[PDB]
Amino acid sequence: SEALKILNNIRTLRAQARESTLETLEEMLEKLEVVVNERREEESAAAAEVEERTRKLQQYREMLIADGIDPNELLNSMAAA
Amino acid sequence: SEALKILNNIRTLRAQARESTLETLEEMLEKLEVVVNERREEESAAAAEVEERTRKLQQYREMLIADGIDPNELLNSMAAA
Repeated sequence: SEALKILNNIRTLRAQARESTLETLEEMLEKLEVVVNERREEESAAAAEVEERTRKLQQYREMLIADGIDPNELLNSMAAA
Repeated sequence: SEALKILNNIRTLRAQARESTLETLEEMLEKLEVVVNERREEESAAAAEVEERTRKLQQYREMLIADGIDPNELLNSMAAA
């Protein structure tokens, strides 16, 4: 990328910044800023969606062994019926 | 059976029955009827304890499904960790 290239670098920015009135920058930040969250969303969203799943395993791992249940055999018991 | 095989037929029972005094008879039913409970328990046992095991394979199918879970993969999941 050619744009992002520069928007990662302060001194380079400050420069290309002098170019435009606050009005722009300020407004156009707001813009960036949302995009960001827009991601911070998907990210934090699929975070729960996942971990949550595997937490179930821990508990099942437990509730199976807690009801004594052996792993292998029993899994099939519910895999064929 | 040589023995019991006959005691299946009232007629015939009624028969080798005339022979003894209810005194005894009375008393030997006592005997038997207990013996049957001797079993009644053992049996009434394993059933419960078996319908018990299988019963959770109800609550689990119902929980897997109820937590939107494909058995297949998820079986192996807890198997490795």
